[PDB]
Amino acid sequence: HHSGLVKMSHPSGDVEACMVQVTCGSMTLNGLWLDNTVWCPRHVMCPADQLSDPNYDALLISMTNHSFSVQKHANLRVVGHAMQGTLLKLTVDVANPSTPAYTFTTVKPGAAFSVLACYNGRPTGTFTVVMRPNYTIKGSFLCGSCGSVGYTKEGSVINFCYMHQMELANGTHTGSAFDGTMYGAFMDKQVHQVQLTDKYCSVNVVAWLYAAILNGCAWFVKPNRTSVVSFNEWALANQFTEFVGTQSVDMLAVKTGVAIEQLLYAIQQLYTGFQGKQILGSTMLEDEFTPEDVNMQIMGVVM
Amino acid sequence: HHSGLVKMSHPSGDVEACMVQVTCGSMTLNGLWLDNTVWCPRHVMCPADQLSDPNYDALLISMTNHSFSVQKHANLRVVGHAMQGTLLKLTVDVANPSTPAYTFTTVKPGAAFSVLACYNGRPTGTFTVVMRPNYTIKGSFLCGSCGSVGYTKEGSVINFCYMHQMELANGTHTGSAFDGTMYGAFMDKQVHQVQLTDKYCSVNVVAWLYAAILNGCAWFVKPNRTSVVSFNEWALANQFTEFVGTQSVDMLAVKTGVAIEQLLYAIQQLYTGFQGKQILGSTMLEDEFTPEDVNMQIMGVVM
Ligand SMILES: *[C@@H](O)[C@H](C[C@@H]1CCNC1=O)NC(=O)[C@H](CC(C)C)NC(=O)OC[C@H]1C[C@@H]1C1CCC(F)(F)CC1
Ligand SMILES: *[C@@H](O)[C@H](C[C@@H]1CCNC1=O)NC(=O)[C@H](CC(C)C)NC(=O)OC[C@H]1C[C@@H]1C1CCC(F)(F)CC1
Repeated sequence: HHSGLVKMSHPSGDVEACMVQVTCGSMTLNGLWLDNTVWCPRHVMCPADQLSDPNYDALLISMTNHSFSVQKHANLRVVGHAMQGTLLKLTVDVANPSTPAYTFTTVKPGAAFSVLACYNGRPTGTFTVVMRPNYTIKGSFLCGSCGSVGYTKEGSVINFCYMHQMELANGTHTGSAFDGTMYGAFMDKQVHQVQLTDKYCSVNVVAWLYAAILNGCAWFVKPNRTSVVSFNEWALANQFTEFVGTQSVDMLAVKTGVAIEQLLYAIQQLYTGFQGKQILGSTMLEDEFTPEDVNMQIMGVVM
Repeated sequence: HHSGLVKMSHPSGDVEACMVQVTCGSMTLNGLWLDNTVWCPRHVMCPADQLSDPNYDALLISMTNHSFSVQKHANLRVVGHAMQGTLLKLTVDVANPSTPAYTFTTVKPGAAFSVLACYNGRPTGTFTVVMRPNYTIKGSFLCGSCGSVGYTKEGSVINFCYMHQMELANGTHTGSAFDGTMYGAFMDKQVHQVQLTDKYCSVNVVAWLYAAILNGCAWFVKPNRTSVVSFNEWALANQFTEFVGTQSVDMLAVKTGVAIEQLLYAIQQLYTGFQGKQILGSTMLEDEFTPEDVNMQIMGVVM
């Protein structure tokens, strides 16, 4: 009756030890301290009368090293400063003694990551989200949360993928990769911005339907099959992502004995209606769990 | 369109530094190391041929101090051992140098807490759950997760409320308070056990309907009111908890200008059907968010 699925985040201790507070006299937000570097959103340089159309190149030239105040909850003297896209790269006199093994990587639509929400450099909560097909996330962020970071963990290595920047008109959120790009077409300017349509993440729905089978729920499984190619043509007219299978999904097909194409056909039928039935206690398709989530939490398999 | 509500856990770093591995030669599970004490489930003493009907008093007498192996990922020499209800209280030679300020407290149905899931003493994930009215939680726990701990945080103080013990036939979970009692009527014996009916947590549904209003969603609000007394009589015949208002809920009534009794009436009407409409993207009543969750994540208010 219970799927055994929860929104599961990584333990956050490693990342908590990397969070600092950064201020410029106007805004206060959070930075990520690794080795001798502190990363933070560049709109820390903005006075609040210019958040709608800043000239960041000019604001940056106007700063010097002691323009930036970096504190831990210590004071970290800034000895170098630079701008990469929508992030600042501050250089500090002290190497973080608790720097974890880490990489920077970009997360793809449908993938889950863990977020450490911070205010004034103080971590206050953790949660997990999936990158939506329109490069937003359905987060929980208030004023002062910018600089909060998202990350995945492979083994002992932390793969930082997100630095929080802003909220959109519809309540969702977006931010930067650590190459300084914003996800999607977004700009770090407090103005109305076009928003791309969101879509169902077809791979994650398939994962969820497998999770239902692994919990004894399979009324929706019929011998009928939709091929991947046919499903993807259907997908395009129904605001579903195109499906791309993975080894993680294949393992789920092996364990249950149910082929991907059976579940692609089931999504097509379920999209038009659950006929009053429930799947894992839901009457709507669920796309916030990944194949890796289902393999890990139900089957006991990382990879 | 997006509620700004996520399942939000506490940052887990403080508790990660307290987790150890405990073994007796049969089972390996997790313990919680605070000052000179290590807490762990008592069925670490069981050989796997006796998990269905152990004699814990006799197993305990049969143990000595070096029967228990406690390791951190160190070795902590056990110098004392005792049993409190369904937990063991091991005394070790070394005080945990990172013991947080803490209390032990019991969590009540409807209240949310954070869980650190651990295997072999290694923290592997964090998530948050509400204690169901039948004293289970809808967790994510596999073999070797016993000893994983649940906790709330008031200020800097960690209020430990849960040590994981077992899974039930229906996929939900339960465990001990740190006074050694199991929640509800449950026993730490691997046998079939009666399960109490679960119910909607009426206070948390009200919280959720307030969260909808705070996000511009209020079609369900009518001038009609159901008094608390009348709602609670209704509650008893419909598998809802009886409603008990709090200051947290009152603040939500103040902010929105919508009285509790309007929402009690709305639950009664919504219970019988959403008439095809959605609330915060859901066609079912939602009871996994507390008034404190809505105050914190949407309104910015702790208390
Ligand atoms: C961190 O500094 C801060 C986090 C935001 C604040 C509230 N929730 C969050 O996630 N970031 C900002 O305040 C940024 C700063 C810019 C220079 C990038 N701005 C916003 O997030 O603005 C809030 C948008 C929802 C407001 C609004 C924007 C104009 C509009 F389009 F017309 C209507 C929507
Ligand atoms: C930690 O040691 C372990 C965590 C469990 C394992 C799987 N998921 C979890 O949360 N705890 C146990 O294995 C306990 C040990 C007892 C001495 C308390 N036992 C169980 O959790 O048993 C699993 C129950 C689901 C099994 C079953 C029980 C008999 C039944 F009722 F007939 C049918 C249901």
